[PDB]
Amino acid sequence: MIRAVFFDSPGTLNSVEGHAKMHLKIMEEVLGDYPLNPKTLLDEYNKLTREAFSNYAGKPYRGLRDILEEVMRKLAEKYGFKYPENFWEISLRMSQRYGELYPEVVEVLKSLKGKYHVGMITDSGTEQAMAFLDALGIKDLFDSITTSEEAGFFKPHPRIFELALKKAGVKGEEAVYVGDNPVGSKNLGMTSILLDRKGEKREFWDKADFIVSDLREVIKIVDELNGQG
Ligand SMILES: *CC(=O)c1ccccc1
Repeated sequence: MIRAVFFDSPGTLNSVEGHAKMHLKIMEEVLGDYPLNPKTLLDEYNKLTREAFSNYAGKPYRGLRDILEEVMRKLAEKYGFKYPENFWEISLRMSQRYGELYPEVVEVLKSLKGKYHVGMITDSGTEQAMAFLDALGIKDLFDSITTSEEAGFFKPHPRIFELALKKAGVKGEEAVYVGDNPVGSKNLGMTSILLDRKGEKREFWDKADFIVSDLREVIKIVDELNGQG
């Protein structure tokens, strides 16, 4: 039976509303008075980060800060502005100010806790993951927190899922994974629930076992899988 529910963090938990304008403001802070359109810088940054994230999926862990600093070094060299030595801190300030959970998250996590193992699985480094959970006040809502840094590899490499299952003491067939962007979990027998809040991730629909738009649907799926629907 299903004894554990794992959440893809931060994707299933943290709102992305307004993030494009937040990232535009980061680029404005990088540039200052430099005569480059911040939207042009943002678009080029997003191209390079897309490339990097595609490259690193399934590969050994590398720190995000190192990756993003490399991207910014390349862009500063390309466009002629001074490399922002504090780019990471500029970005972190933005994420601290505007981090915000989706409105149903806390009650869903509390509804599952104690009845099922409630786990978090993330590609974030461990320090970043813990700081995220603490900033949003939900660290104690998880029974396990499993990172790419601990496993050694980024999703969708199976090691991170194997480690999460071992921490919980459950088999894959006893677990659900709620995912935001599953390029993985099913290699280990886990049941996959894709969270698609806007009904826009059709490239992931067909491999998912279930698709939901709101995490309150997760409870109802787990109940059904356990014969209590
Ligand atoms: C990217 C960005 O500005 C952000 C990310 C997470 C939380 C808040 C803001």
